[PDB]
Amino acid sequence: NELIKYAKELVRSAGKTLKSAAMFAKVLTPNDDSGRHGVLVPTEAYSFFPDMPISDPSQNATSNFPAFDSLSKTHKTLAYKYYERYPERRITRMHGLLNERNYDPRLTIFLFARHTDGSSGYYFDCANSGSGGRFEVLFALCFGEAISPKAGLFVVRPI
DNA sequence: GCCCTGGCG
DNA sequence: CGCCAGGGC
Repeated sequence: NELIKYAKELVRSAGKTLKSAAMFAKVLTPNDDSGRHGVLVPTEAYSFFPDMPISDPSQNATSNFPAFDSLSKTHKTLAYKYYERYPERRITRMHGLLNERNYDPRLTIFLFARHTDGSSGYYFDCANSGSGGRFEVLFALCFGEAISPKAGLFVVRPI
């Protein structure tokens, strides 16, 4: 299974071994980027991310969460933003690869894994369609070979 | 780098 | 909702 091999490889790159995992993968829309606009989180994907209490829906809120950045192979802190005026939620502080706009389509993959040692954690990977890019291979693993990539398209599902 | 807030169909 | 947009520091 090419998706399971990928997920296991991503966890092992952080020095853990995968017990189980969930994935949220999103083909970005042109407005999305690393954080000036962030990656907009579809409502159906809120439950994939950590609980962020919104104590007052009339006020902005913000949470951090740790995530292993696959491109840099280092642990990072992402920001999970609630902006009340829309209302909507964004991820920001992602890898700067996402800022380059001339190589669409772009993909983000988030993986939440339970580890065999009883720990758990988030993982992030991303890609575009430029020369040497990884969009096609990653899109095929997350979504299959039969469906068309489409800006905004996303999947949330167990591994 | 990441903040925040204007807007649209 | 899903998405477009842009100035501040």
